[PDB]
Amino acid sequence: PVDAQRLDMARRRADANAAPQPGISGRAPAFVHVIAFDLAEPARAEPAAAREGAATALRTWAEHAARLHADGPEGAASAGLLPASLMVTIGIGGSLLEAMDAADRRPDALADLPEFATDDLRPRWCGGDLMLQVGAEDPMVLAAAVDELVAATAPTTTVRWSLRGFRRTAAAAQDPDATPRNLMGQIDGTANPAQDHPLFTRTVTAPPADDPAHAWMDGGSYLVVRRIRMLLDEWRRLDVPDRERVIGRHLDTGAPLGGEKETDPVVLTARDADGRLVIPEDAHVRLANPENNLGARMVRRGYNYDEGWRDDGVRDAGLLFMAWQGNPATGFVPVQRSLVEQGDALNRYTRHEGSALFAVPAATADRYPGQDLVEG
Amino acid sequence: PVDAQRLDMARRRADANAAPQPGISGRAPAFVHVIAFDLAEPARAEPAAAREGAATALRTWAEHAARLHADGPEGAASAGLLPASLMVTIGIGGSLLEAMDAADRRPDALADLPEFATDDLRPRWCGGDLMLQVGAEDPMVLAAAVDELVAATAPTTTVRWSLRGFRRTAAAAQDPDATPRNLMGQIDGTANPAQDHPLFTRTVTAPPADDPAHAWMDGGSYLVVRRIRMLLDEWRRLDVPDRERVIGRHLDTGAPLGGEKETDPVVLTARDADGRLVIPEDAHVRLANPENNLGARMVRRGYNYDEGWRDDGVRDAGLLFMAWQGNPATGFVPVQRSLVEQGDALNRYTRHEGSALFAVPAATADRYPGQDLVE
Ligand code: HEM
Ligand code: HEM
Repeated sequence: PVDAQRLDMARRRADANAAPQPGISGRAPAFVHVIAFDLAEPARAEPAAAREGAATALRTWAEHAARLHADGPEGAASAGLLPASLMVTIGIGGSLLEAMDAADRRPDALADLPEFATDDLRPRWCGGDLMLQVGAEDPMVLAAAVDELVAATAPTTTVRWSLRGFRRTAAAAQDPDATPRNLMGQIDGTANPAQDHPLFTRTVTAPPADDPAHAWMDGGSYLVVRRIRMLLDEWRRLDVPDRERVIGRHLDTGAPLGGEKETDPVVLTARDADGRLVIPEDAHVRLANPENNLGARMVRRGYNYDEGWRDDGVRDAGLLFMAWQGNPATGFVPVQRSLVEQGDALNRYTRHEGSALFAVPAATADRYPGQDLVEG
Repeated sequence: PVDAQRLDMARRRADANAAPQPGISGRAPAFVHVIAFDLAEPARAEPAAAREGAATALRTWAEHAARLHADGPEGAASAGLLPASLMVTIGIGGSLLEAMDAADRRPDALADLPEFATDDLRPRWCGGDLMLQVGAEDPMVLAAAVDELVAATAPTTTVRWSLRGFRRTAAAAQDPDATPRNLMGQIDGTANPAQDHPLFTRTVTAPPADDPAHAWMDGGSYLVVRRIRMLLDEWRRLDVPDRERVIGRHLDTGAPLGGEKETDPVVLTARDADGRLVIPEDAHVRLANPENNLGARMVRRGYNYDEGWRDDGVRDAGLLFMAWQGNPATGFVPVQRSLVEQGDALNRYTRHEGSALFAVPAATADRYPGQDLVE
């Protein structure tokens, strides 16, 4: 009975009608490949050519996504494989609008992210004119889809940066409904709004614009990507109770400190007999709580990444962090401000090395994502 | 019915007693992480310290391997996961013996690989004193096991290079028993000797040494690893028939050209009505055939890798090639010489960018791999 649950993600097709696009709601597949692209020159250097280039890329990816969602990848590489929940998300960067001389079409929510004091960003791992998020429950299905999509729009597009990520597969999960863990061992995702709830929808969806020139993003979502390296050598030096105090939750059960189940509320007022706070003043979940951030909320849909070791022998692995929200100004941005400015204990164990913001529009029946922008 | 088949690799434990070590025979898990290590510099520049460091690393990995095989990874990262066929292989490079001032313990089979004319090797991605091959049907189980093993022997060891690879998962396979494909779309593994038969064992197993100094490798196997980049952009320009001519087999069925089924024997004498060879004179499978190589053969147990795009724009993806044999001189080496010297049609679509040779000793009772050598 759990056996069908364990096979379900590999067996089924994704819901291609998921809003605003696939890759946000629903069960997340075990594998992801996030790819940021720039428009190639000299098309990018002339606004009319850039608009034409954007149209070409966005339409082409939308056409292939339709076929991939319905039939899977074309190649022999994916022959004999099940659909594996293959899903394609298409996004647009603020710099695309700049290249098209279309700053008047740029919603306030697409403003560049602030610099933060803890940033350790590599410029070539940041930003991008365009984005594909490709996901699947199988890495061969995924690689075939990725190669197809990237080759389809060459040479009008060029890859700027990309990163592959994973979670545990449903097939190897004792409970395929359990929330996934990250490479620090932590259950990661608990506080996300439930998939049922209207709260999920309110959290990820952009409210209608007051300016009609910005309305192409009505019903869309914004994605903030952060490539966050984990300092696992330093992390391993900590005993379990200290690791738990960095976050504010138990490692084994995922329960808040002071609680007993993963789903128990995080009680931030709880004190010991001697007056000490049970969850420390610098605990991650204390500083990230919506109540500490003017009500700010997001859906975190991240993946683990493992890129081995760098030339100095330091581990290059971490969290491919992905936050979805209707407006970064009331989602990622204030929360990240709190983590940085209020001294999140997790700061000392992490390094943000890549970053991007993308607008992910909703497209009607017979249109491609961004068609309202490019043809408007 | 096939449902249980699809779940089996994720559900089961690996056979910890597989010979000479796990990771060579048996069903291969969907994920691999190959890690090459060097002794750290305190340990390495003095033979007495190097011998101590080698014993420490090999014993520790063996102890952890036993626990991993039995109960899975310790860490919370793999909590709530099934065993996923987790398996650990431990290997030794010739350079370890040099560091230990034990060069005369190196069997002939551990001699450095030749340079080949097509080599495009980056030094940072070649060699190593020591090797771990860690495999599992799940990437989270794999990553937890890897983090445990690498941490266990730090700082006596340091990572020199590593590469992660994948195959299709059993869970997503229409037929979990079908042979896996590579990123060029080709069925890959067909001509490997069958596992339940004498030829497989003769092919992978080092025969007993003439001299006690080399007996530590009796019954072991040798791994040749090659990181082979595929020129996939160039490959895509070819139509299907021309792709098939590069290899000598059909893409859809995996049959030899001229045949109907994957398992049909290759007919290297066949010609068409024009007098044209059915399998091209430079087809990969023609040049790689044991009878073009005085009987040389090997067991190929490779994985696909995907490392995105380099700064120069090139797609960094391909085949993590892994050949197992009792002696590289009667396996990988003479075959590679043929592919290079006779102009394999596949050469122009591939670049060998990393390479290593490791000795993988036979496991015994309550000893660790290499204990015969280090003690
Ligand atoms: C490698 C870096 C990070 C790690 C390991 C991490 C880990 C965690 C963990 C274990 C939890 C508790 C379980 C849960 O509710 O999901 C959590 C909660 C949370 N994190 Fe992070 N996180 C990281 C980065 C970030 C960043 C950059 C942000 C936003 C800017 C963020 C925002 C949040 C939020 C909003 C919660 C839920 C708070 C609540 O309402 O209880 N996290 N994180
Ligand atoms: C990216 C590089 C390579 C690719 C894509 C590739 C692919 C293939 C394919 C598709 C086959 C036919 C199916 C099979 O029998 O497995 C094959 C056969 C074979 N390959 Fe390769 N190969 C590569 C590199 C090598 C290298 C470097 C060697 C040895 C030095 C090698 C040795 C062999 C052998 C011995 C066979 C079986 C020949 C026979 O007895 O029929 N391959 N390879």
